[PDB]
Amino acid sequence: KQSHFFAHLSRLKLINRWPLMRNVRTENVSEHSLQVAMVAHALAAIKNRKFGGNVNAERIALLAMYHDASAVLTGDLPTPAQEYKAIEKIAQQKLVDMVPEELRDIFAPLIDEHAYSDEEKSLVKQADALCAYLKCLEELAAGNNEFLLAKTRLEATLEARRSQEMDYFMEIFVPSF
Amino acid sequence: SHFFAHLSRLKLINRWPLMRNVRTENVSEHSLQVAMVAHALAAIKNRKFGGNVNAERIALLAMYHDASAVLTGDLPTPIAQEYKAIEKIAQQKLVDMVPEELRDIFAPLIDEHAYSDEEKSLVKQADALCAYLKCLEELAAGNNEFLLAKTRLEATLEARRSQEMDYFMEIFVPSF
Ligand SMILES: Nc1ncnc2c1ncn2[C@H]1C[C@H](O)[C@@H](COP(=O)(O)O)O1
Ligand SMILES: Nc1ncnc2c1ncn2[C@H]1C[C@H](O)[C@@H](COP(=O)(O)O)O1
Ligand SMILES: [Co+2]
Ligand SMILES: [Co+2]
Repeated sequence: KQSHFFAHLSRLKLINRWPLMRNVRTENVSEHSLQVAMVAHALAAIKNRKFGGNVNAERIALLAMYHDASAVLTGDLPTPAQEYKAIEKIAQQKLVDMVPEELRDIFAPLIDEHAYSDEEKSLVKQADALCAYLKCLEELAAGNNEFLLAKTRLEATLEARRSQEMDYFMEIFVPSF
Repeated sequence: SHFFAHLSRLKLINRWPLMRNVRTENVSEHSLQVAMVAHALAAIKNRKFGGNVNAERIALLAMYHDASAVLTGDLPTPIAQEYKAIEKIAQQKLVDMVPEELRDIFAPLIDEHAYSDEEKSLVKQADALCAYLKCLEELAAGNNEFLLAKTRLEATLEARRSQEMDYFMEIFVPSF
């Protein structure tokens, strides 16, 4: 009768990120996911507006809201391979199976990373790395040089995932960090 | 633009200040939760109750519904002009930070002036449910300071009641 779906989702704010490092301020997956949603939405809208995009930006926000949701079952694994992809995908399916059946098909394509189109997938992973970068920028602005190397390698991930909408974002929103 | 700079501060603004909290909730956590609950409410409406709402728009509006808090701090629900007044001021201050070329995209999200009636309703249902869920968490943890607020908000839920909420309450809430 009842679904534990939201009780489990409610746990996201307990799962802390960047564990291998001293954090001036602990970020949890809840804070992370909202920032990714906001950035991923901003990036989609920019693409649409200036760069010929035709992506559903509202949808992209909702995918970003959910992109790390399976952490409530697995915990957070620090980035630094095929097996983790495994558990995570098992974890995402288990979450999906908690949703009442009559709603399953609304939630499955938000939770299950297989469902992301090529362009949705790009935008969300660009937002994710941005947000990870912005974290490094915050920590460093606080004097915390443990995020130094993480900054550098994230600069590599960003250039790999480079786009016009990312360049706009960087030049326009990031320097204030 | 300092806009995204200032949005990243949502995580800094703490809710339920008048009270001891077993766990401190910030606006960033609340907003994600309201967005998730409000999307579900919308999708429940559409799927079970003949709704024709855009649940994704509703999620996006919910993400931004307390965004101006980063300029004002949180403002406890017990004058009501005084808070509604600072509110409009802060929203516009956040709006004027957005690059002009993108302002039309973010302004409606920040200033909330163009919510349909059903969207106002859904997001507010979701905001009160989340406040209620917080009470339930706190009370489970043995925090009796939220007992009063739990009873306040049951009335708030009753007044905003709907078939969607009734579904969510029956299906998702008791697990809390
Ligand atoms: N370079 C580096 N070192 C240590 N931890 C890192 C690094 N980059 C990201 N992360 C962390 C942030 C989260 O704790 C987890 C997954 O990040 P997500 O980006 O959400 O998958 O890995
Ligand atoms: N009954 C009661 N007592 C004390 N504080 C309360 C009460 N109800 C809500 N709140 C608080 C929770 C937030 O800190 C703020 C506005 O949140 P909003 O997003 O507008 O719910 O008001
Ligand atoms: Co992430
Ligand atoms: Co709210």
